[PDB]
Amino acid sequence: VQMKKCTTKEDVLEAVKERDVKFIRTQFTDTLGIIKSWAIPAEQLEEAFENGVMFDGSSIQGFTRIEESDMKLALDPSTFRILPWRPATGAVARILGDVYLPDGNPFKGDPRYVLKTAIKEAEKMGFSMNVGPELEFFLFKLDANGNPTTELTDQGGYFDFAPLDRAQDVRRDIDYALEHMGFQIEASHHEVAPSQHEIDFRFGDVLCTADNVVTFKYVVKSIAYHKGYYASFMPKPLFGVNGSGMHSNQSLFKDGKNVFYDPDTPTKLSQDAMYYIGGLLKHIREFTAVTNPVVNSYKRLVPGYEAPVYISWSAQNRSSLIRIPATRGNGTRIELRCPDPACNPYLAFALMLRAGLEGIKNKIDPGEPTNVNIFHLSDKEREERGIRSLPADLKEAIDEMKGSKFVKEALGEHVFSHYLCAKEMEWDEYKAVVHPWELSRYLSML
Amino acid sequence: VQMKKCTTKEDVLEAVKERDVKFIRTQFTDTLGIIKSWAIPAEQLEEAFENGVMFDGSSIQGFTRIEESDMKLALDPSTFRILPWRPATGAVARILGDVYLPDGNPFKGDPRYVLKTAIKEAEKMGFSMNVGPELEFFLFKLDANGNPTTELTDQGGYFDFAPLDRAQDVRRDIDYALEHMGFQIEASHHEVAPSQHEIDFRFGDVLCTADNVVTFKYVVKSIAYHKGYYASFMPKPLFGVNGSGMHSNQSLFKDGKNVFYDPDTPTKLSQDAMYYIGGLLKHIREFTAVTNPVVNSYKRLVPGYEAPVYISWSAQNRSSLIRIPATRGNGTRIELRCPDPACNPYLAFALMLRAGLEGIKNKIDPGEPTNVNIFHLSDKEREERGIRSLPADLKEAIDEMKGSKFVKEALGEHVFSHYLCAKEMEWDEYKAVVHPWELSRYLSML
Amino acid sequence: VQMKKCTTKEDVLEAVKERDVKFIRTQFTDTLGIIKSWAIPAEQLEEAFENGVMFDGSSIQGFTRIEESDMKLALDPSTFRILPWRPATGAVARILGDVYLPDGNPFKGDPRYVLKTAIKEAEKMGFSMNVGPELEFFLFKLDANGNPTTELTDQGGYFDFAPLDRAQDVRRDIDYALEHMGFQIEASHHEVAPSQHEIDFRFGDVLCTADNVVTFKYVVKSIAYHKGYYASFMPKPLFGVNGSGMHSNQSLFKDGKNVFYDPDTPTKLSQDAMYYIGGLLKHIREFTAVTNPVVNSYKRLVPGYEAPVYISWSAQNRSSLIRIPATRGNGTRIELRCPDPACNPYLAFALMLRAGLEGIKNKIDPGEPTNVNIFHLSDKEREERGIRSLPADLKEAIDEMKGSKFVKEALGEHVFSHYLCAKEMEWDEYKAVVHPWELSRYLSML
Amino acid sequence: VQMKKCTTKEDVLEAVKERDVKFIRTQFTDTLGIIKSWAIPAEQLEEAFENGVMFDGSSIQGFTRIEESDMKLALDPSTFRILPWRPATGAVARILGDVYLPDGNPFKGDPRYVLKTAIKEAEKMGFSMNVGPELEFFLFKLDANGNPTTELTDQGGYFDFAPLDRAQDVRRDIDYALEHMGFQIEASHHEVAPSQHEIDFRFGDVLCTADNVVTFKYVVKSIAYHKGYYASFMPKPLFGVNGSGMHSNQSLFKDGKNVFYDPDTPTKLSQDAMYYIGGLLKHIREFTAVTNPVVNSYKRLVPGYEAPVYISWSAQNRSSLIRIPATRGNGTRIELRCPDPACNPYLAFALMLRAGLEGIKNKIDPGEPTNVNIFHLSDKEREERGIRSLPADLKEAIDEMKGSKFVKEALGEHVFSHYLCAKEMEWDEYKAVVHPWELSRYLSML
Ligand SMILES: O=C(O)CCC(=O)C(=O)O
Ligand SMILES: O=C(O)CCC(=O)C(=O)O
Ligand SMILES: O=C(O)CCC(=O)C(=O)O
Ligand SMILES: O=C(O)CCC(=O)C(=O)O
Repeated sequence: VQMKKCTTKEDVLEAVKERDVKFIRTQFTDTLGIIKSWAIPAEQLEEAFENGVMFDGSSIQGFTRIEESDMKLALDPSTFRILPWRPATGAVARILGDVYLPDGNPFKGDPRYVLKTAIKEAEKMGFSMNVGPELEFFLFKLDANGNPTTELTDQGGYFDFAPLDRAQDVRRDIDYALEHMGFQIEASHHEVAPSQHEIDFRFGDVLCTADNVVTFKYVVKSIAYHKGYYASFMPKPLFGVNGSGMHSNQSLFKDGKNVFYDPDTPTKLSQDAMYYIGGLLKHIREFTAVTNPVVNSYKRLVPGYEAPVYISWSAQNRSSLIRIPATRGNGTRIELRCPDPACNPYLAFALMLRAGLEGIKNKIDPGEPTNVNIFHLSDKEREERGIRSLPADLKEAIDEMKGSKFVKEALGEHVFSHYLCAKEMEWDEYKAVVHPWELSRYLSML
Repeated sequence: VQMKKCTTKEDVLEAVKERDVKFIRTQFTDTLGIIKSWAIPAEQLEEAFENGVMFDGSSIQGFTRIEESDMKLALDPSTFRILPWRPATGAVARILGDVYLPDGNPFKGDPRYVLKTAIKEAEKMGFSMNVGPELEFFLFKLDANGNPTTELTDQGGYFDFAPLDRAQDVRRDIDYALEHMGFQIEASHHEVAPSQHEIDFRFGDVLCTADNVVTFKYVVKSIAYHKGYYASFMPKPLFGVNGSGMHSNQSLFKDGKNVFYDPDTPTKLSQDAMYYIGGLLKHIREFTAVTNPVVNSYKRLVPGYEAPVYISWSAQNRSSLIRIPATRGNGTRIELRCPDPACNPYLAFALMLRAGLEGIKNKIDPGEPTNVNIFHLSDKEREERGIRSLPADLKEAIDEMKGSKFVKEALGEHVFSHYLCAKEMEWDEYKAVVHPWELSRYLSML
Repeated sequence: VQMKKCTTKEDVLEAVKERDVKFIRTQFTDTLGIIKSWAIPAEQLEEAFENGVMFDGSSIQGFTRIEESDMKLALDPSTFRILPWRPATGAVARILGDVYLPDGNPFKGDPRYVLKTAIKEAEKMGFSMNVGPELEFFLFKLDANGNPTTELTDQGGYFDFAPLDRAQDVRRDIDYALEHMGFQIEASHHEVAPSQHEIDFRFGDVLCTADNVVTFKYVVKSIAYHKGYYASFMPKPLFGVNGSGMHSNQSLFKDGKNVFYDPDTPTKLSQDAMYYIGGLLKHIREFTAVTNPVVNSYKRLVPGYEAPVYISWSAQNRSSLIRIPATRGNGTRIELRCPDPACNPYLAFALMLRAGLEGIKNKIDPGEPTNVNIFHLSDKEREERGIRSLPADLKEAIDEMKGSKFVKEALGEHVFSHYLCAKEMEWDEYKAVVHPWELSRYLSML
Repeated sequence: VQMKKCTTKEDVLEAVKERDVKFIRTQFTDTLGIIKSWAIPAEQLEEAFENGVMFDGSSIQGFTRIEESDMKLALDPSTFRILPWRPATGAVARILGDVYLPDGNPFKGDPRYVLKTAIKEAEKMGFSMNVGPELEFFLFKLDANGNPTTELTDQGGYFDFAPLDRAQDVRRDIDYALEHMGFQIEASHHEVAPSQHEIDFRFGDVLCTADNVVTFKYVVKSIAYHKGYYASFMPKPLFGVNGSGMHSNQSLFKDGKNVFYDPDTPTKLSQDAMYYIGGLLKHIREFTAVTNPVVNSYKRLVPGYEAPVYISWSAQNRSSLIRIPATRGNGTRIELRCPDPACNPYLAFALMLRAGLEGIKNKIDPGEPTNVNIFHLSDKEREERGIRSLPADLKEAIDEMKGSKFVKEALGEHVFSHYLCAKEMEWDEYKAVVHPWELSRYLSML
């Protein structure tokens, strides 16, 4: 909206000049998926495009150590975007960058570098990945200090209207801001859980899509904050209601044609689509710790009637792990329903790409589709069907990822080790906490 | 104290007559270790000694189903005891009983029956078990309604005096009450954690010891309640301070001689003592779910510098799972340090007895003792020494117990299945709870 | 009072029988001077007198490690005393003990053992030390929960009467209790600071005197607690008013004669008295960390007009480190004014004894006495007189103690190392704290 | 911005006339680094440029005595700057000045005079100093009366975005104001600690740089105040989070060439750079009391994992005292990381310049660089490498500065004596305070 997407640094400089841009937010994503930002003046942008932007990486989790901590951000001109919630006079813009070592080599601990490596691996087989993510978030009230709470903003449900849904203005302003940041909005609605909302944007290439995921998260948070609300991408902030997931629709392309499409097959799906699904189902347990990164992710991913915890695929069944929407042609896609919006999109999308590529290369059969309600099935029926489960908690997923040579190869040694160390520290802190539930259950019994 | 221990029902009736006993609390222990009590008049005691006391078992957890729920309690006269905190005029007494089916057979789901079966198994090899348990409990404040809290009664530490320890009167009254119930007090002190106390009573035969454990728990709770306090036997009611365990000292006897003693050996320990330790260490993972029954038990049993989570044995080392106090002769005993006071003493003591008997029968070598501080060791050093760990949470211990044929054989099918079902329901409820820790950690990040 | 002091275990057993003693508090002092107590029944006292009382030493600070943590307390019958604030029916008594290793050897980390070693060293030269300590304490209010505060109980001053001093009843009950515990009270009064009081008891042999110091501290604390007050032995609980010290009057005896007395000298002081003063003045900097153990001790020991921070000796001058009261004959004594009631009396008295013995053995001249008000002197005047200062804070005293071979020899390796480690941890925690004084001084200015 | 930097008094008068400037804030820096300001009308500015501005120096700390207290401020036209937060109509401008005695001689107690003396000393050897300081500050809430607090404005961390960082508007307005006051902003971001922010401006000549440091501090404070916040340059306002330092990047120049650069050397550093580092490392202990002036500075400078307390140098290691950024050519610089923003920039920069000049003149070898994480090293490993430590507290640094003839020569007798006297009074007041930490630690124990 009102600003054509720049491709080169010259277009970025012209846009900075003509849109009265004064501050440039040089941005990158850390290992755990948190956006890292610092502001440089627009006068320094020409020097930043040539020499990079130097920063200390020892204060960034998963990055370099304190002994060798100097790092450089190489700005990507195509990611240049003006923030619409910032003032228009002396405008503020963001540029995403790639993290580099001072010797000119890319930082292998950069998640964007991991996604680029997965993209290069796909291109070596002639494949290009398109990802359409569906992010759910909660809008909660802020307290008197403007700090986040879990207080509900409405008691609405799925597709609710009227004053049952009380965030039409917030979703409207989010949609406007996203269109200003180059998003193509498709739909926006109230989700199943109270105060839960989904805003769908158009799919794109996987690198641009992961950039869009981190951008979408911080844009939604900023717009919610300026209206007096808090936007939460916690997987399960509230008990008893629906959690927030990130349904990941993915499609493969080769020579301009959708790889997953085959008009000759009765199901209109190619053998390569089945191989991609088989690789995803084979490897999903090994990087559930990445697609579902936090302890709360497994408060969302509990067996029940909501969470895609059962490893399976189907066409229309929404109780299966993998869903294949009936769209055919260039729109043929595979939806992974396990991940939540707390995951690092670069690492998660890279790992799904690598799992699908491994399935295609090794010709992994996905098995028979599960067309029944797996939630209504019992453990005996699921055991007879061979329907396995995702890791039940963060420790189990850490253990699954630790022994995975596939995840270690796909992520690189730095990302693998630092991610596992951070998750291990998080679980070790969590596992010692005496929760109020235990006091309510045991104190007056024991 | 003041009442000689009755052995026959005639002695019980004489004591009821001469001590003005009006109410008899017929008591038993349920599957999870909770004392179950109801009061009959002393006039009905003569009929209750011949026909038993009939009760409904469908309202007792782990007991019979609602279709066949009539149950009979067969009173054991040796357990007759007058409660000292109850009024002396129209005195109140308790009798423990064995649960029987209406057809005259013992209820196989009775934990006391399980312990008696373990005792019979030991006697078939000529062994008799003596157990000395060391129970820790917390003394918390009561609220305005007299309900339990976790509010500290003092900030004292181990062996603290003065007003640093603020429960000398409560411990004094508990000691008096326990001596009235036939306990032989050995020591009483403030424990390591704030508001934590240990009262040690003399060892005895394992059946009387388990009776003493349940009696001690409810006596401490009653005495604390009448002084305006709450006695908590929760394994870990507070974070950051010491949890409460139940160190289980056990000794075996045959022909009047301590089996674990051997004056000829350099370490003054018989080969049967080593076999008992080997069986305990081999099987302890399979009934950690019994010795540590609740979710909070594994908030106590965390790797660190306090909890005996590492499967090992030693003589003086208190970082080992099994300790051998230097007492020899008839006082030679083996101390298991994993269990907490929330466990069912009948099932726990029966399982330790059966594990030790399996070790003696199969000549299981316990391996080399670990004389170093295992807490100061790293995971690499513990892996090099082969030092295994106890189950990290209740789910892992449930899984370990489920596949154990030893635990299933020792407990019987009814106790095994009902205990596992109750623990599974407990963990399934716990695992879905969104804790305030997750809100504090993730809400303003995600 | 009413109970003649027992000397043998038979006398103790007779006193237990005839005074209805039911609970025995087996007591000892840890490395930092804190009384450690646990209660055994009086029925176990005969066995405890023969085999000792076993306890875990790993939970006691400065004691053994967790790998070899079994310890035995050898009860001292002469220390047997009935606590008067405890009920008379089912009376409670205390017995102090010596800590022994299980192999029958004394524990070298026991402070009582350190004092006994100092006594043996003095006896090898024919000397016996008598110590008269003068303890000051504060009387503060209890809060609603009965926890310590610093709220003043009165605004009185030195030797104040009327309702200016509001603790005549507390001092009266303390005096009664102390007389019941074998103390010979000499005087009791309100001290200089508000809510500050001094109760003087008769001197005695140094081992009995240190026993009396720890006994006095916990007796005063208990009596204050039962009247709704808190007795604080903090060196400096309040700023701007007088701190609490422990003036240590010491006298040496040989062949029944006071060593420090000489009727032929003009000052009526023997050369051995001057040698003792010289040794004390030479070594006092090396164990100031023992006589003044905590950080708050040096908030008392600040240069000013109250604290004896200047290393000097004199006869009547109370601004000197060492004061010689004009009493002569058998009452000739040397008063060390630096220590506070927070010190371990066993270690402190042992170190003063060893410093004086080193002065006598090495013939150390104490120099000229300082008969002027050293507080009114300037730093230049004190520098010309050669008047050195005590360590300014706990860190400086720790550093002085570290390099002292005299203190290491006098305390033994275990006590030296563990005491220094505890003090180092205490100072390392203290030195990082951002105090509210810094916020008041710097926040609005920097 | 919008006002070209004046060089002569004629340019200042023209700017005053054309910008409607009515009030001139004649400003100077006192001995401890606090800006001292008073307002004269712009009509008096022509007379002030000729005769100076008379003021009373007895009310300024570190300045003249009350007997001879008349002082004159000689205005520096190059420092003329219009304050942007003051009204534009009847504009308010500042002029920095040099403090002079009435006899026309410069006041030797003026810190700006000390820096000018250091500059003259450097120019006598042909050197010119360029300093780039990196200042960290905290943004705290104001109370109801607009007084400073320590209440956090956000819980963000290093390089945080979104509403995690809640001070983008404050940083934006600070950047605008600094650009108005002649600063060239380079970067601005949220720092590691919560509510902590860093704004980087371009380096310059050392005199202009120290002027910029004091200007930056009061500009940040004014802008924060007008938005309802408090800007704190306190070294360690909060415990457990990162403190605020002032990393001092310095470069030397001779004949237009960076002295520290040498293309022939393998490390691209001249021998003079090593000499400068050696002089800095040799003398840093002697003026740590200047670079770290307050008691709180050593609550920041504690051994740990954050503070540069270990005397060492390296290239990329951020655990070293001295860092050498990889920039070469004219950008070669040496970063001293010990100082905090509470220091007097004139005295601090003068002392770093003099230490480096002494290193160059005396050919002081800096030793081997320390390329390992010194924070992860133990005291034994640091002692084997000869890695010394900075003074642990303000008293130790005062004692180090007392015996330094280098600091006395570099600062002059007046500044040296008055600075030491002020620091001595500060420490003497601090050392007597009974802190609440001591009450929490000792009151219930002693
Ligand atoms: O309801 C929404 O999703 C926001 C868009 C909209 O329809 C509106 O502006 O009300
Ligand atoms: O302190 C205790 O353990 C209770 C027994 C006792 O010594 C007392 O009565 O005070
Ligand atoms: O005032 C005192 O020290 C207590 C003793 C006394 O004189 C009294 O009982 O009032
Ligand atoms: O965030 C900042 O450092 C302030 C500058 C900026 O980017 C803005 O105006 O938002």
